[PDB]
Amino acid sequence: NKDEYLLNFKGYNFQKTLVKMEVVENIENYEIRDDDIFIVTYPKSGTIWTQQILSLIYFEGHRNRTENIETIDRAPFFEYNIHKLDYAKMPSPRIFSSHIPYYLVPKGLKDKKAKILYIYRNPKDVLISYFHFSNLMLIFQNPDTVESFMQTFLDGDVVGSLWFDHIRGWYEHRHDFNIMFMSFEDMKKDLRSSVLKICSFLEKELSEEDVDAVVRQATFQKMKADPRANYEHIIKDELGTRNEMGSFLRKGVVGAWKHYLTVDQSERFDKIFHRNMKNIPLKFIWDI
Ligand SMILES: Nc1ncnc2c1ncn2[C@@H]1O[C@H](COP(=O)(O)O)[C@@H](OP(=O)(O)O)[C@H]1O
Ligand SMILES: Nc1cccc2ccccc12
Repeated sequence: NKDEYLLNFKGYNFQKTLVKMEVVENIENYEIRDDDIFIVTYPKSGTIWTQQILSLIYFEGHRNRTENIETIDRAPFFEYNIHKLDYAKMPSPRIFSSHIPYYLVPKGLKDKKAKILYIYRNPKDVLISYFHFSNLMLIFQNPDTVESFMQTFLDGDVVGSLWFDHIRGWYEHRHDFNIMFMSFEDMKKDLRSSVLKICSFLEKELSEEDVDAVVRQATFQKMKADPRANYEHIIKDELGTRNEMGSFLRKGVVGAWKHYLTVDQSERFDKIFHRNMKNIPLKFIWDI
């Protein structure tokens, strides 16, 4: 029942229907250009939000609305090329999106010239967002309850494997990469400062009004209304939805998990989280 959803490779779970083992086996020797940009996330942590943000920053047609092209074609998923784009002929600087773990990266990323932006989010909101997204999307197995999906999640039996392993392998191996770390919650709290830090790390210059436009079009409620970024057509017509009521930009709030997890589930999660993360000095926000 569960083999047809996950493709395991070196202890990591790819989405089986979207990638083939040929491309996975080819990832190690993939040509990396010295100005490539990689958005690396664990699923449901702000991937397409960051796609939108980087598209607004790097493609002035998208920012000025002279071009009307979906953000997935600006920063396509490195391992999920659902639009069948020839990544080799895409113009530099290429932007890619990916959920792969540190040890599955193309060795060209270890030359530390291509840049990596790692976006993370508190794992309880990640859990609940993944729960709803799996209920909605056909490419994922349909979970029954919150308790059962939490078990499935802490077991790593989802696309992206175990959240703790993902974030740990990326952080505990910072120095193999030219990489920055930023949190969904920080982007939620100060969008403008986060955009500025992204531009600094990517050493991309922007005028002040351009940054105003980036913040304006990357805000949740405005981006949900932007069909170039809200992924509505992609999930309805290409990837397929079980119902037709849910959306990729569901709520986008921090702290919503408190309405789904009982105190017992939360405390068990906290024990696992402390065991896995007590040494990692990343700031974590859990509410508002
Ligand atoms: N501009 C934006 N601003 C704030 N939150 C956003 C956002 N775009 C997406 N989000 C939220 O990012 C989550 C999906 O992230 P990803 O792209 O990694 O799959 C969703 O969380 P929620 O399910 O809590 O709403 C989505 O609502
Ligand atoms: N975040 C994601 C993980 C795996 C597959 C996806 C497909 C489409 C959009 C987003 C995806």
